[PDB]
Amino acid sequence: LSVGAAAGNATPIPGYVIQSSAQVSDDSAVSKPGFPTSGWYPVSSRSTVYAGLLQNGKYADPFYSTNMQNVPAAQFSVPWWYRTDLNVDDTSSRTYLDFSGVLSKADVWVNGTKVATKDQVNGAYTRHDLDITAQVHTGVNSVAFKVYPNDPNRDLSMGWIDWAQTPPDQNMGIVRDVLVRRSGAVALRSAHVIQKLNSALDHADLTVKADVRNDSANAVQTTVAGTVAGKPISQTVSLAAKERKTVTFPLVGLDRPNVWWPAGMGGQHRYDLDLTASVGGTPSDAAKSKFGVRDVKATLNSSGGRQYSVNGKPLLIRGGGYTPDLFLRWNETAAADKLKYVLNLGLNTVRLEGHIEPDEFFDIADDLGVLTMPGWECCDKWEGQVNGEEKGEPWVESDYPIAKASMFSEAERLRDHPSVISFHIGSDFAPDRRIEQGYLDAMKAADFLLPVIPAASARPSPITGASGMKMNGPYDYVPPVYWYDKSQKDRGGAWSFNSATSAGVDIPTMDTLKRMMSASELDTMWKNPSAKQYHRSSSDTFGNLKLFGDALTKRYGASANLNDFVRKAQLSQYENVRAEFESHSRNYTDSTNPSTGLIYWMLNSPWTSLHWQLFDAYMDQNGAYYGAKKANEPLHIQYSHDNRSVVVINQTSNAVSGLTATTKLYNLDGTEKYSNTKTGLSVGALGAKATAVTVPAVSGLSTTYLAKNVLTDSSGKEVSRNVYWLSTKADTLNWGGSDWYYTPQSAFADLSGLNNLGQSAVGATANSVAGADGTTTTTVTLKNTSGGRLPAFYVDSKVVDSAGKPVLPVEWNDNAVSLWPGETTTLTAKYRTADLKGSKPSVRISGWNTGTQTVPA
Ligand SMILES: N[C@@H]1[C@@H](O)[C@H](O[C@@H]2O[C@H](CO)[C@@H](O)[C@H](O)[C@H]2N)[C@@H](CO)O[C@H]1O
Repeated sequence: LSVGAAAGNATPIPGYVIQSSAQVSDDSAVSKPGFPTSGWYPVSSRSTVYAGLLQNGKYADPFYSTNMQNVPAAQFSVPWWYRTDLNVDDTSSRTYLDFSGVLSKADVWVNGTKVATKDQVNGAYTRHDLDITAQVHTGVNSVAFKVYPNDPNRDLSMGWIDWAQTPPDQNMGIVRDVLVRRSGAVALRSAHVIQKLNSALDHADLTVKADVRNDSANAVQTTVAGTVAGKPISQTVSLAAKERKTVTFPLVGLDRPNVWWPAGMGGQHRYDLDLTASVGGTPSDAAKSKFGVRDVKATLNSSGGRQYSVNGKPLLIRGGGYTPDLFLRWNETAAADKLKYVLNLGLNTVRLEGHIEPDEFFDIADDLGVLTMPGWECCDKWEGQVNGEEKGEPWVESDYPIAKASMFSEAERLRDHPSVISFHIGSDFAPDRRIEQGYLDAMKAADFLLPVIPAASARPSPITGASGMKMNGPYDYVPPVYWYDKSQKDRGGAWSFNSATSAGVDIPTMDTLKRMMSASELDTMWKNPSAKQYHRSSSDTFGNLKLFGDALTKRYGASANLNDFVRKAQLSQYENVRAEFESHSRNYTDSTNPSTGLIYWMLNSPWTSLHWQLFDAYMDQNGAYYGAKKANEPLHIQYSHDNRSVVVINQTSNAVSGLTATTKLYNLDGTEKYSNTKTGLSVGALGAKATAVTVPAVSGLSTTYLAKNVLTDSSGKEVSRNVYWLSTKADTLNWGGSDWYYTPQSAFADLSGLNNLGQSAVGATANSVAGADGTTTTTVTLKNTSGGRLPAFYVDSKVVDSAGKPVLPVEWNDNAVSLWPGETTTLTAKYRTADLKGSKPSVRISGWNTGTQTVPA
């Protein structure tokens, strides 16, 4: 690792060699050039200690079975050393280390000199700008961090609450870049752009602000100059030695701006800011950044619910809680792939309960137009001052400055990313008056002007007041019809802002299960859902799958084997997830106590998991994935579980007309028991609704029966198809036996008729085209080819290689389809050609009642 004396440079350290402090008797030696590093582990940038060890193949894959449990934890109760060499070609310019992402705290050493202590460098989110000119010399230099162990209850850091299992190193390390910075007498820092757009959206007057710091021994004059959005800006100011000033540039108008819009509402353009700070007529430093022209409000409506709007357009928030990799392994591509999945799912937002991702994540979200909901996390140090019996230690005087500094640093990162619609200063508990003032003050200081939400629960903060959100559960199984209830003010019904709720277990696809659990573990899974699974939660509330398994047995029938359990798990996850979203969609436009947002719990998992996920750790797509995708289609037909209303949802930003909504009922022997065609439907923009018909109570329906919704646009084209499997027996709730994380059932619906649905057939043809942009698009055509009256039900197509393994990540236009005899559908799958790994592409088609076939592609 080198540096160029050219003033402006901000090169990240590309790697380190790491080792336990157990191996080091003389702290000061580690940073002296030529210190012997034999037996040290080389790790890439942004590594936890444990991620660093795995990179070196020192332990088995923790995604598989109980591998993570065989890792001795004790070795991570002492500090570890992160160490690298640093070539300096010319110490003409000053040298800085600028960084964050240290868990939990660190000593910083340069060339035998301790330049900062763990007291000065403390907290994952705190930024640090260390002037190390005094210690740097020409040639080979050395920098070493003594990173201290991490405890999320004690440290203003990251913890994993109850999502998965505790990583053995408890995430200790450096999980962001350490930047080596070079500049002259004057350092440029904190350059940003306050932007205020008018309500006609055709003018913005922009305010550029940036700090300059004179780290030389004498007074200087410095000119700060460059462009913002195609406009010259320039300011000259004076500076004493060691002095820092905030330069505020004069206002700049931008007549007709390229407004930034969420996915599906317009472009995702960003403008540039580009400043050079100069001394004696020479660049001393320089900073390039981006920003979006976009307004965002989150106001409380008349029923007391939080309501987002972007560029004056109100939106129902539809998304899921986002989590990074359990050992915080970063990969830019993987981050874009995940955000791209949000758009495949048709969601508009992700929430980050702490674990706030590096800058690139937000760059991508900005470009994709995916909205982000960052904030602090519950259930550990962050709320330890205000959460009573909940895990997390009470604050001491020294916690407050770190807390505030953390807020300032994150606000400083987030402020100019248009995808950000708010920061959450609380999650389960809102902070007290002291801590909230610190948080609000840090925001003002950074010019963070985005909505501030006191909590994701219902608890209000002293100063910002009501949240307009709720966290009543559930997080484990409830019947689909639960989601439709507005009568229980203490429950997770579709009203207000559901900031974190799901129905628990989300069994991943077979291809995934086999990679994550041994045959014996999988055997136990279906036979005894009541037993602990290492790949659910470390929490006792969610250590097992009892609640899911009783429900799955009683509703769909007892399980014969693994395949039976799994295919039943997928229909239940498809059924539940769909209902959860479709209910919130419908109740959006309700006059009184409407639904304002829904954050599914969760969008993804930190590792290979059995719950709280839409996509799994390998990017694979199951029942719950398909269920949300269906529920969130842009032009969509649904059916209400509470009252049989056939509703139509238009998520797009244009009103739409000439819509025909064909709705049919069938028994399990294929006999049509009802039919409706509503023609000339007109549904307005951005999640407006129209009823097509309320299905009447029909007699002679089989115990288990189907519903077939079809929606076509005025040019023909089938735009939405939605198939329900229902029961003349109803799911009912024993509301009185409710606990915080679910509501128990008194009655169960009977969908076991599905066990006996007669065989059908499909009916498949596929071919592929590889683009010059290194993607492949595979086109499959499905047909119900049988001569009966039975549908080809829950047909699932997967791009696979010759090994029959799924090509991932992948994005379908539609999947898990149901076709009545003679009907046809054409599907599109897009994926990177390289993920095929030289193999020829194939498609694996599997139905509930059509068996499995794979056709070439
Ligand atoms: N200890 C619970 C707390 O976990 C819960 O809030 C959410 O719970 C999810 C499931 O436990 C969890 O994954 C998420 O991180 C939490 N924000 C609250 C409120 O429902 O109650 C506490 O008793």
